Amino acid sequence: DKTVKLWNRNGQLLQTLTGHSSSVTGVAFSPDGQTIASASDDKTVKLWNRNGQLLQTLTGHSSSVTGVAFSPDGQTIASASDDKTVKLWNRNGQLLQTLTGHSSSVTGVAFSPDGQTIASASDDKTVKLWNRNGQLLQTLTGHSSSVTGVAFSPDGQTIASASDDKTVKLWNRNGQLLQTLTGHSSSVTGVAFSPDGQTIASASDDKTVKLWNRNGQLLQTLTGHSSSVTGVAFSPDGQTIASASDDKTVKLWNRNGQLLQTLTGHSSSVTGVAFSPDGQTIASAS
Repeated sequence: DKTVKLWNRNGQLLQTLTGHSSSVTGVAFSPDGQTIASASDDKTVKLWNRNGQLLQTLTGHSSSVTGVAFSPDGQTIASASDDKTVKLWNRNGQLLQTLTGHSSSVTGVAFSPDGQTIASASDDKTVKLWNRNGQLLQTLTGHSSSVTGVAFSPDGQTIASASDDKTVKLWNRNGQLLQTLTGHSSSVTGVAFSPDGQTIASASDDKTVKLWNRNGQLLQTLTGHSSSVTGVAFSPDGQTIASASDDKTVKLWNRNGQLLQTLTGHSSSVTGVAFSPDGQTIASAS
């Protein structure tokens, strides 16, 4: 619906961020909690303040931007694009690096917890790992279809990837495949680690979030969305799970799988969700 919405944990809408000229595909909070970054099919990243207003527009990608992330220190923004690149930007919106190496669209991006490695997911079926000088360090091969999302474990030693092959895969930094999470019945659209590292959450077009242990065994299936689930996130305290869906909602769930809230207000599909660092604000992209 071309907006980002900001909500509290009780379901109350706080702000609507208007200005993108096409779909918003992803959202992230800065580590100080004051700035929100959004990615859009209009080929831009926008930076917004939590009071609801646009600060900056980062132009430069030549196709849709599919995801955005902040470094742990807040000083670098990473964006993924169908132009086959990841771009790294400073907080002035100046372009620092373009990471080239993927041979098709880049669908997601994440920073390692130490801020020194970037992971990218691509339709070329790979995850690539990079440093902040744009140098390619490793390619993770094994998915049999497009990779849709990527995340680092809190200790930084395990990478999780989501794929249209219906799996999540877990890897080390040397590119070794460690575990495959098999169980979704359609494409997996996103993956996240709990802050203690002991639960993995995955989102799927099968309309569920699944929760798994670190051996890749299914622990719970969260049912309730009425269309594809497009993203998932854990709150910083680990006590709340957020899911985004083509049913136009975000749902909030406790760790026991109980539905806590549905965030209703977007007028089209929700494509991503994020928690503020204090865990009290949720951002949704649509």
